[PDB]
Amino acid sequence: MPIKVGINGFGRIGRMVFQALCEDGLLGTEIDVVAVVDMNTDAEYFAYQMRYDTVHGKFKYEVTTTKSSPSVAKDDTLVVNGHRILCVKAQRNPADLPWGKLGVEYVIESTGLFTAKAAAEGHLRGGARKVVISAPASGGAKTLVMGVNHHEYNPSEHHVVSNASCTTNCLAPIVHVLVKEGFGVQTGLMTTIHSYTATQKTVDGVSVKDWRGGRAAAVNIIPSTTGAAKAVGMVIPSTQGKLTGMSFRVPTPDVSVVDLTFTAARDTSIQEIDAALKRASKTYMKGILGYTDEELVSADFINDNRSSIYDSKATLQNNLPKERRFFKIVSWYDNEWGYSHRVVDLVRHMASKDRSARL
Amino acid sequence: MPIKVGINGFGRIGRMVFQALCEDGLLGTEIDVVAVVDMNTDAEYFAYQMRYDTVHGKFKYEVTTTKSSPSVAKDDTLVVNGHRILCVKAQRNPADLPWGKLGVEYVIESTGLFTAKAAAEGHLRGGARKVVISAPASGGAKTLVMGVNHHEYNPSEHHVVSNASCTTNCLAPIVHVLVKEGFGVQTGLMTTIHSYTATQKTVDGVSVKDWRGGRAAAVNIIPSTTGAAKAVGMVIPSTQGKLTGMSFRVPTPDVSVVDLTFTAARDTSIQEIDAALKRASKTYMKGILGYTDEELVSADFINDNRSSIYDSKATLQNNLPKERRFFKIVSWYDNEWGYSHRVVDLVRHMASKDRSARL
Amino acid sequence: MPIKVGINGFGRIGRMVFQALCEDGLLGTEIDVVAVVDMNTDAEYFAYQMRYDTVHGKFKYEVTTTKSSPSVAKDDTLVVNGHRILCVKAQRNPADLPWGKLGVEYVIESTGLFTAKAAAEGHLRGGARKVVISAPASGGAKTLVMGVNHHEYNPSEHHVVSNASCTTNCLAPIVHVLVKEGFGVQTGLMTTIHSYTATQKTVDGVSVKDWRGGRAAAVNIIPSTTGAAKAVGMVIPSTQGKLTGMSFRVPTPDVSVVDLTFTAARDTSIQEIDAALKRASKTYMKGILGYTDEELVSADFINDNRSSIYDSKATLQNNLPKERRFFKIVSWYDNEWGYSHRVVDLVRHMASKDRSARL
Amino acid sequence: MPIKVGINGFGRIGRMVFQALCEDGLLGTEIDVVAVVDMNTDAEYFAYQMRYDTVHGKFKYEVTTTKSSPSVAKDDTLVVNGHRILCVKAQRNPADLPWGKLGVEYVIESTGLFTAKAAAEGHLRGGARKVVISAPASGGAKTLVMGVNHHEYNPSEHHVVSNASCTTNCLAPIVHVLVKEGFGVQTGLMTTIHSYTATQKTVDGVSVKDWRGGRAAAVNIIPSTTGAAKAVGMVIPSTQGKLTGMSFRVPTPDVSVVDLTFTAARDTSIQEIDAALKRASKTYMKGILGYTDEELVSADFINDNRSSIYDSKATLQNNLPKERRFFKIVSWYDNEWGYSHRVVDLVRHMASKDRSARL
Ligand SMILES: C=CC(C)(C)c1cc2cc3c(cc2oc1=O)O[C@H](C(C)(C)O)C3
Repeated sequence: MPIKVGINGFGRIGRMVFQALCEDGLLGTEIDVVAVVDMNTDAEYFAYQMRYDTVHGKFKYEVTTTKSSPSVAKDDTLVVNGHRILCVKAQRNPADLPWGKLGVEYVIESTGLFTAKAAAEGHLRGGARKVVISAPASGGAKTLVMGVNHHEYNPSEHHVVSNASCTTNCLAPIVHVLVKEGFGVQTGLMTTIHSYTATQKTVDGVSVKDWRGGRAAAVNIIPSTTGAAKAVGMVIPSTQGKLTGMSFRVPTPDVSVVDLTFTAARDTSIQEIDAALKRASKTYMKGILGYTDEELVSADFINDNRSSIYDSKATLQNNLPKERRFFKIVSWYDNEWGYSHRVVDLVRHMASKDRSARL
Repeated sequence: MPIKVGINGFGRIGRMVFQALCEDGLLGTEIDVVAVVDMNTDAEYFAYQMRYDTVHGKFKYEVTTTKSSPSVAKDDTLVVNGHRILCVKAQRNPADLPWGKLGVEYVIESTGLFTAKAAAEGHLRGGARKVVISAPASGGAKTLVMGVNHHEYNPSEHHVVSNASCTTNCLAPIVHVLVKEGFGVQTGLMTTIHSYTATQKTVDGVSVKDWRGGRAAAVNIIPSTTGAAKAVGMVIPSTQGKLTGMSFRVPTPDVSVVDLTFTAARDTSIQEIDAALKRASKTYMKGILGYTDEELVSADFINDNRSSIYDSKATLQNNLPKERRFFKIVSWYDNEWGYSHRVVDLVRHMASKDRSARL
Repeated sequence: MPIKVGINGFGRIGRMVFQALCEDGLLGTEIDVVAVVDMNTDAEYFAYQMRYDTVHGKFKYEVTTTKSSPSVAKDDTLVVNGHRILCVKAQRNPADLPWGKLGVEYVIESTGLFTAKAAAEGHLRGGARKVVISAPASGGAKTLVMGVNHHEYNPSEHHVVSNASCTTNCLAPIVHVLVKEGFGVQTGLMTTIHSYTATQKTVDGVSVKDWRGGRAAAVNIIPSTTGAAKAVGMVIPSTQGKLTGMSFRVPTPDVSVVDLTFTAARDTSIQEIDAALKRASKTYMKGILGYTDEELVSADFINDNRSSIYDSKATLQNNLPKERRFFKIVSWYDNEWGYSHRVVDLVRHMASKDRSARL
Repeated sequence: MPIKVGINGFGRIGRMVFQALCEDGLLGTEIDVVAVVDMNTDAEYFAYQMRYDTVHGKFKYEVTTTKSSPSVAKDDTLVVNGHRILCVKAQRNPADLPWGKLGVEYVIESTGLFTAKAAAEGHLRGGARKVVISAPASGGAKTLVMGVNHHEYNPSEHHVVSNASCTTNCLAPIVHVLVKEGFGVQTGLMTTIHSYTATQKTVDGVSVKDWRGGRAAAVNIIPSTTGAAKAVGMVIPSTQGKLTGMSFRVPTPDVSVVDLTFTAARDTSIQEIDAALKRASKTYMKGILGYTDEELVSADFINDNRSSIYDSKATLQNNLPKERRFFKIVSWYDNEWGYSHRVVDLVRHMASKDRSARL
């Protein structure tokens, strides 16, 4: 019985994390998804939601439904590639979930409701050993970004952790290479051109806390403040205070792009920065940061499981002739997919390090 | 002048019924809107929502927000073109609204939660006299359709009424003319190509009772069943049981089209049908059934306030040469705008009638 | 002996034919694609275009480029899993094409500029033996639809043929089943809700031969006349003069749907038609007509290779209870994709019939 | 004293220039648009194009057509507010156009074919005295931006001029205030989030000069290099070589946004830049630069006739706290509409100076 995982919340977020783990060949062999929790109990509806994705395509594993015991009123178990996964109804308090009863040690917290560390602590109270929140968190709760600071994970200090946000997983790797290769970042402003999300609205509606955010998403360019760039200060502490940014939400189904403008801490050139991103992508950042030097458009990154894919041609063509300090770096991300794979990545690293803490 | 109306539901259909009421020029004069009820009190947000509409342009009446009470909090009063409108909060049960206090007889029920007649009766119990449900109603409730059967309204029998759906308001006028002109309708199947609405999702979401309906709205053609053709059978009783249809939700912001195929009861031609539609549009259906003989696309009907706009070119060019019974009729509708007007249109109707049943 | 194919026009439909072939593992076994002819000569552009597709995803095979001879400046040769394909420069006169010089016997003509039989006959003067026109043709070219009338191909008479259109290929199989099984078709009118195409415009532009068709495509529902349903009259002679239709162009990037309404020649029921279509898809229309009984939306048909995919839940839910004559049949098609696989299928049919016709 | 205008090209940009002129109430009054020149001469089609606009709504003037003479089969004259506009046939050479004959003094060159100053100088041989190119020009044509350097117009030396691009007209007013008010620009990088335009494709098409630019426009984010920021150097020579930028083409049909990142020449703050922007907009930039402090989205700028509308909240909320040198400025533009009114503003300014010159 390998790593024992539970997913709390089985909306699009939980769903895409599950399929990211099936995609990396982890189901039933490296990770056991014991259960999934949601307010919906219709397993046939979940199976359907898992089989067809308007942007990602067709799930490649068969998904059937069954009954945990012949008593049960209706199917409550999803069967994915042979593996039985139980559906459990959602609780107001995570401390009520039957984590312990189930044998689950790691909880992927994807509901979006238990983003504060002490709210998220409830899962450990219910029997779980570790919680990975699949969004930014508050109340402290180590924020960890794979390929950037994930070695700061300390098995019994960090029980409840944040995998950050999809925008921060795109930008952090770029900033990380800029700092690690010696260019440094004195000041930087980030603009993310963002595909719509599920908190947006088909037609102008009501969004009291974000007035622009409530307007019709598929026919507008909608500005929004965002915390992703300031959040990079948690994972790359030298940048606190030096970086902030904004989003413009645009009418594409998925795939987003970061437009980073920044002043380097030493004289350099867009060419040396471009060679360092490529070198990093092939070595220490492999699987987290890639680059393209082709003429790609957003559709071409769909299903890319890298966190950040540097656009070499867009970057080399639109920077200032012989500039030594003031540069623009363009990098893409499949806002839904790379992040999901990183959630799984973070869960495995933690497990690996946890098991190591017992050796 | 008088006529006291209160809109329950200040969401998108309520503000559009409200703006439909202002554009023409009835706020305060022949109609005085006194209060609006909604789950939010922010009056400042409400004014922002009224002022900017992605599809319909900018409201052309100035709107402000003053206080009404020292001691409660911010504002709660809309001031549109010199008229004060008060925002009250919503309550689980409709018989808590101060309709008598405020002195509102006619209530435009638009929240979507009180479609069952009995719930609509609640406003009666709150001091209001008559009620117009701005959606297809149930529990029994006279379904009136301006231009078709509205003049069936009985001030003594009908207190709670439903103005049907925007789709039924586009279909029933065409069908009315086919029946009234003696073309007859033996059998018919309608297809409505409908812009996406607010019950839809930007990305693949959760939609339990309509699996297709839960899929990503602005990148898909989404088929749906609809009761709008069956509803024509309640309003034009000779078609009862002979009509049905479906919907295809497509990625456009507003404006929909009815694609009606039908078998006439006797021998005709599309040219006689076409003449008869044009002739009624200029007469007995004038203001309700309009037509176009131009090369229009759905953006050309934005803000058209007819209920149904017959496309003569599309109908004449796409029918079988020499056919006598089997016909296709195409008609457009700004699903938002036209209907909004029809609600205010109905409201006046009854005011003109039910006065003269009290007087 | 691999049949030697040449593709005139290496625009979208030519590419998609090529992709369809590689996928079926035919390239270099049953078919040798010797050359693609187009106005552009840039093999590296062709390779870019083949690699990335915004709707169909990344091409899963490796594409590289080479030089036919060292002389040649830029690459003029596409290489796919070792299969070498010469990029030849288009000619205003197809008779100057070097088909004979290349040993090409079958030309797939997909530029849309040689759809007249007499113009496409220029390929034969160039050295080809047979031409398949990948659109509706004129001047008396035999029109063949796979699974419907393709056995009417006659090797000694039919040298330039038409594979009809994508819509004709979705519609025709439905009508064939109806007519073949004895339900029959007395009258019928089709509506296609179609994804926009390359002929359309991004913003309101110029289109003097289709006024509506020049308006902005991704924000409008755009009506258009269409010869698809009438063309069914050429492939299924008994339907001549009984069927016509129209199109509505909607803002989805790919995947379309036929909304057929018809009067059957005998008394039936929707249940009986539904059962026939499913049986036929499983047997004599296998590979041509598929069905679904799932809750699918347009994106779920992307890359479906069938010509027509009958929607059983949409058909069964939106028809008249107990009706015996007047019906609605819903069927999908990936307008691009199913049709390109049929082009390939027609070519193989033709090559087998030609081989049998000589010895 | 009305000036005599001719419009070369009556495609969308020429049409929007003529609509802007009309909207400013100039038609017949200050300006005699004598004729429009295009490959189409069907006056009925131009009437239809002008009457309906998917993005800008219905023309506010009535458009009818007539014939220059009785024989004129197809009408060839457009009539707005009883002003007659002759539709003349486009020529391969501007020098062969009949401007002297017609008495045209100013030609608005909008085809995009004659952006080379010496190609646009053909109009002069045709009988015109001045040419305004409604695009960036090459070959030494003087580039004039209203509100920034338009008083550099020199009647005796500038005969063929450029009104720059819609992007340059949005940026230059912003850089112009920074420089004029003493903040200065040491270096700047601009990103424009632009609406798709008529050069893009509905589906992946052919675009040998811009590989990315040939990809499906309404479902992609499409990077593109751009000359707009560097061109700011021709209008404010002090920024020569200090500015450059890029575009991301997104699937909105109109309205774009400039996201400028720059480093100021001396310490300042985002509050002082904001106050200067706002103050210039009420004074010397009035009508050219506007601002909003409301929660606006792109559709709220449709039909805004400014060149640049500074977004105060999006600017003030998304900069680095206490920053003295490194800032972001956000400004919107209706890319069609603002620029079209600037084309007319530039002709009326040239006419006043040429008028004053002769004295
Ligand atoms: C657009 C105008 C009005 C009358 C407001 C309107 C409302 C409306 C609401 C729903 C719908 C179709 C509709 O069509 C319309 O025309 O399908 C939905 C479900 C509930 C999925 O069946 C809910």
